[PDB]
Amino acid sequence: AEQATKSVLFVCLGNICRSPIAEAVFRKLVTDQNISENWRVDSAATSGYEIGNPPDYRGQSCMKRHGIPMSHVARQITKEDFATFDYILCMDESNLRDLNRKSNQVKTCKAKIELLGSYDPQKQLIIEDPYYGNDSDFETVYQQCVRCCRAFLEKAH
Repeated sequence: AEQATKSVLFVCLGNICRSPIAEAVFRKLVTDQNISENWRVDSAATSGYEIGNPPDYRGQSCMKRHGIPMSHVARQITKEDFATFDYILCMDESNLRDLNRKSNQVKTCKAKIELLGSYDPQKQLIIEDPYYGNDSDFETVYQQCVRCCRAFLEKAH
């Protein structure tokens, strides 16, 4: 069989709490759907705050609670990312302003920059930073991501 390979980059401020979860949730969805070979999935940060670090351990526990595998080393977004990805899905409006600012200094911007939450059937538009919160906040990020990723897949390019 054969088909066009699409690519999605999930983005947040530090790439330690939110985006690694979104990436891991999406990655599993496509693997369960038998279409993983058609997708290139990654996640990155708008800042250099946490470069080289594993996901927030609280997010890791949350994921294990749901049996979702998660491995990632934080990295910041690059000028190249705007040319190579079809979709750049971010968590909040601060991420969006930043991405748009960066995208405007790039020669080739192939990516469609959007809020991941714009795909939520329930309209929880923003996926808020759970860093200063606790476990329930991470479970909310997870639930939001499962809802948005499922819906995004139904309409994807």
